[PDB]
Amino acid sequence: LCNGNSCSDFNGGCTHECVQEPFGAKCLCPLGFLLANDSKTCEDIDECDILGSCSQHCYNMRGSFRCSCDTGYMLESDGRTCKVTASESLLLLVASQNKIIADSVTSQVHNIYSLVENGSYIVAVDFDSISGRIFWSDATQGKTWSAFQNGTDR
Ligand SMILES: *[C@@H]1O[C@H](CO)[C@@H](O)[C@H](O)[C@H]1NC(C)=O
Repeated sequence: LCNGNSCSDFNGGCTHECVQEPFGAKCLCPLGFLLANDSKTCEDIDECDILGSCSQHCYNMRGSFRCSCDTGYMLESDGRTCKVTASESLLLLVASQNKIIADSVTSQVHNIYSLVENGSYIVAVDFDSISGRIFWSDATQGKTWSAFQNGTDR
């Protein structure tokens, strides 16, 4: 009808299998392929270009996309997500007006405990992986305090 029906006429000059539609040359494209302006020739979709394709390094492929992970990260079953190889929980330390508030949600516990409470006004927080220590700074005290993750050796 509308189109020249070239799909039926001659594969309709469609890169992918032509799909003769009553209007004419419709053609098609497999997953991960997009029709061009002629809507007959298929292109390659760069899934890596799309944000959130995978948690880590991405490799565009024909109609699909390969992804990698960090040495400390494990690729999930879906192949589009990386998860930490180490089983240790994440200690989401958050400073407070006079204390340090840390959350351990391992095994959906939501362990919210105040690691340090004898503080004037703590602003910055950081940790050392090698020594397993926690560094934080107090504005009013004007000092940089250090302690272990067990809240000791302050
Ligand atoms: C805290 O952890 C460190 C590293 O394991 C250890 O050396 C230190 O003795 C611990 N302190 C307490 C009292 O938990």
